[PDB]
Amino acid sequence: AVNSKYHHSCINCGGLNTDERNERGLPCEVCLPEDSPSDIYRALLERKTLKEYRFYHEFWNEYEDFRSFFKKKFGKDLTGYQRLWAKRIVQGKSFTMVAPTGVGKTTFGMMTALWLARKGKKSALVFPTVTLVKQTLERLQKLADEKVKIFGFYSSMKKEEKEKFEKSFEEDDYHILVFSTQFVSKNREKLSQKRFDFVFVDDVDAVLKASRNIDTLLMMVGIPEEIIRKAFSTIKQGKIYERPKNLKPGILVVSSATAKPRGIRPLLFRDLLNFTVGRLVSVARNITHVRISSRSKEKLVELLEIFRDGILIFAQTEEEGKELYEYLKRFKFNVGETWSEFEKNFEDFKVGKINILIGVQAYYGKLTRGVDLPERIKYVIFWGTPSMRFSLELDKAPRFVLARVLKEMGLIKAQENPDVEELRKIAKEHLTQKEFVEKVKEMFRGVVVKDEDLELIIPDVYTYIQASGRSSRILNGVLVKGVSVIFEEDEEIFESLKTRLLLIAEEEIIEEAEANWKELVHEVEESRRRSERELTDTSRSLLIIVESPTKAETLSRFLGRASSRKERNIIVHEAVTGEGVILFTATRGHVYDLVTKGGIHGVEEENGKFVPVYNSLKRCRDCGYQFTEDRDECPVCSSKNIDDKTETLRALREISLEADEILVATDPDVEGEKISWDVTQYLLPSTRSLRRIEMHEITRYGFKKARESVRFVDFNLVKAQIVRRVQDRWIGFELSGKLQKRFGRSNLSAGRVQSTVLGWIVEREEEYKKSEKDFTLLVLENGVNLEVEGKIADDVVTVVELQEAEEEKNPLPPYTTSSALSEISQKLRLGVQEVMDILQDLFEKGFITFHRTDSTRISLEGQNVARTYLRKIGKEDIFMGRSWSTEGAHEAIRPVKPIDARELEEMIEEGLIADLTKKHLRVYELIFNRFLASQSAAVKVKKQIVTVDVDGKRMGIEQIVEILRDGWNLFVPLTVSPRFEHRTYKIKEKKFYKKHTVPLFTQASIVEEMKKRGIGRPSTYAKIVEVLFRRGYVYEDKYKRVRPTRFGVMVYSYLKERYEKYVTEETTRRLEEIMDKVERGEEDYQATLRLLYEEIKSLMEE
Ligand SMILES: [Zn+2]
Ligand SMILES: [Zn+2]
Repeated sequence: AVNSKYHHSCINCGGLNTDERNERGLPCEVCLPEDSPSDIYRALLERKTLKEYRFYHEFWNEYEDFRSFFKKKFGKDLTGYQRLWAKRIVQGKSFTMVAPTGVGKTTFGMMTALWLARKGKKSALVFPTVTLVKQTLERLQKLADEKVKIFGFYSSMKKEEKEKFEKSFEEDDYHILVFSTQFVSKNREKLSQKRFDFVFVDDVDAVLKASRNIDTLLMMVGIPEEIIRKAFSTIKQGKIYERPKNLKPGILVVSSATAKPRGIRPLLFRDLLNFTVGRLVSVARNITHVRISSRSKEKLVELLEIFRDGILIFAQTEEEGKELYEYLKRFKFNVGETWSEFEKNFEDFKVGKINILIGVQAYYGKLTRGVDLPERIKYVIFWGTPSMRFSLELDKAPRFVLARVLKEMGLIKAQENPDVEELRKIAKEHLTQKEFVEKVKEMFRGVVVKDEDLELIIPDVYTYIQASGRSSRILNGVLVKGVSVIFEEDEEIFESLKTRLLLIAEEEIIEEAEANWKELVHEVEESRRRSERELTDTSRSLLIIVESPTKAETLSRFLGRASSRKERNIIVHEAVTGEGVILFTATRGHVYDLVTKGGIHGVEEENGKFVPVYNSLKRCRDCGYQFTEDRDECPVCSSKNIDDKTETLRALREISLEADEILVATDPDVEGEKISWDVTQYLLPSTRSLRRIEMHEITRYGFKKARESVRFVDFNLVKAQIVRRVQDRWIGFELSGKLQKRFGRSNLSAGRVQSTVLGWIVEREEEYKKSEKDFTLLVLENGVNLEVEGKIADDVVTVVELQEAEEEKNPLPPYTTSSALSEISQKLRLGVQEVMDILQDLFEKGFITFHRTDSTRISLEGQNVARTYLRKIGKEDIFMGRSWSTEGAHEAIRPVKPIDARELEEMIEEGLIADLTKKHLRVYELIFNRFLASQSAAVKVKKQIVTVDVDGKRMGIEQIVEILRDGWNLFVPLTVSPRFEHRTYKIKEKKFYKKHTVPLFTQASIVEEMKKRGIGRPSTYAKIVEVLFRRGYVYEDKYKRVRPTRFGVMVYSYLKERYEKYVTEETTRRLEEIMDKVERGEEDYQATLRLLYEEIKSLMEE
């Protein structure tokens, strides 16, 4: 409802249509001039303009024909997974059945084949075992019509039925063919020549045993052999393959894999049938982790008395597992061991004869491959933390331990490590055995180093997570609860495991006293009882539309990536959640932008109101140029390899049909709200289930609390983005157009704020030059250095006043965008834009809160991030929780996990987390330290105020002399200057120089001045600084000081000469203030466009 135009939005003719009509589902004014038609489909038919709304009307009618067919054959409605699969069947799509076991994947496959048999389409059902072939044929015969022709084949085949199947195979007088997996291998040629409309695979792993079955399956749905080899030639090369546009392949529905999809051949499905064959991911977990500080068998038996059944004890070694087994067998427990008689005691445990099963961490999962038993395992006990250990003896030290020690010492080069035995020679020829251990202790921060036993203990959080997940999974659509108890006595190992679980699984381990056992057991046993009910079905399919690929790639880490569909330009991933299925796809940036030709630089005026016209964005993948106009070739390099957002929008509408509900999860600011509306209004003519999610935190918890505050699109944020965009376009185009006539360069004005900041830099040159005053540095004996005005020839300094007070110095507030850019770029000598890129990187990778923030607010959850870190670090005494601000749409930049940069550094080297460079960790370190200081107690300090006479001038100096109690000292250093006394201090050495009191600008100080003087936004701070560098207006000298170039001075001289009242700071601040009010709904969106046009009208006149 923002009175806009979109150039490819109409759902009927694929052409231009207004924002207002798309929001109401209507096609464009050309297709349907009626504002309120009776039926849109039949209204377009009467006007003889029905073109592509026909596709959606047929899609829904054909889907509901399948739904009626399914409800007539079987007892009841489709499940949430079947609804998604049905809408992909009616579109001819191929996919993996992303769903947990026990949902009815076989039942769907039969109905799909039976439904297509009504239309005359042939299908072929494939099953791993020959028992299932006859079993499926038996169910099919009673579920099929007389006209339906079904023929089977199995190892126990009858003589008369075998020839009937083989004869009808050649005559093509069949509808459904059910045959075994071995059948495909032995009958490779006869199946490849056929073309089936539907292929159902009950078990991929059986089919994927031989690579040649992939070629057979692809040729079974009508993919030519020549295109298969051409696709394999590209995936072997490494890049992705694009299939021919006019290819009509049959449906290939396959089940999820149990084992790993090894090999590069299974990637053929991804490029020809546009779906990924991946194994199911069990990210959906409901576990309460409890830890007991002692490896005591008294509490072990007490826990087993409460649990009573479904316990899976995990010993670390076979020896101590044998010891536990003897103790438990002594207490009349029905306990089974998994080392000698594994099979008998496991199949006893599955039925219910054995209540407690004792396994060994190294080979329980290796033996149990093929049976997960979620209906039996309820409480998982861990006799000791499941950890991998390494010998710290030099002769037995692993390669990764030597890597960090020798790289810190500077002996080994940064590239690939040499032989492990070659690195062992270097360590012996430089380091002693005891020094080798002590270097590990001071560098390896994140693991556990024990000196006496010559052991390096590293908890295996991956193994803990896998063995914990055996107690909680999806049963009958219910994510059942589980309990995981760790009997770890070493606190350092427990703290190491605690932070690794938080990083990977976002789960926490409570202590024995905090756990209420009877409440946990009741939760687990009532959850299993709920699952045992019929429950009917409650699964939905949720689609999350993020804009950044980096965001979607971190969502996949806390959701799973069971499959990946290839949809035009975008990739839509799939995952299994407790609520159903979740899809998530990245938009790859903006979708729409203002055209450059219509009306006033792209904005038209109908009925006196400005209507912005948007055409889809196109990125040239070769030269990077972004353009809006519809072209075949790139306007710069004539390349036809453009990333057209028109296809991205087209894919989103096709996907929107399949999923039940859609949530546009862009960044929680005005920039992300404009993208959210552009997507939302485009999908509204195809789907009414669209809402907005605000993820300030790309995590499980940030995703959860974003959905708790679900809402619709805020048009005030949308209008605010349009006002800023139109101002930059109009001011930029007009001022650049004037500068084009004087200098000849194409793009010379990016807007009003950049010209304001440029004038600051140009006019700072004479401010700094005039401000040169003579100074003299005085070095005092037993005193600090003292800088004072020039020509000091007194040779002595006399103390006149001496005050000693005790302050409690409070810490600095947490980083906002301006604070982060100003301090991090000053400390780590980097441009503000580069710092901004690292900030955006960390936010999208789920390490810090939303970086675009103008508020120091810290949430109660965020305060607990510092408290848990201080409790781990042992300094919980110095925790002073501070909210810092009650106002703010976003809270301050802060680490979302209680993990410091050196701990993150260890995890990256170990391999737990990836994609963080050295500069990522340095920026995160500064963010972590200021945030921890902001939540740390005030440093009780003894201060001194001294009045000192220097050459007859009374100079004041204020200095800290003693720290009475440590606070945020540990995170941000606080220096203590030498104390003064009421004496005469002789001047040791005088240094005469000339220092300018008005300093030159730097990238950090420019950001500081923009915040101070009210111009700029967190979204635009670093961009404004960088554009000046990009267009050659400023440069950085030897000392990293921003100075204006000769070209930049001439350009601003022209601005101050002719158009000063538009560039002046006071007008820029006022308009930035106005646009903030438009975001809050305090100023009128159309009125401020009149305001901008009135100024622009006079800009052309001058
Ligand atoms: Zn139309
Ligand atoms: Zn190009």
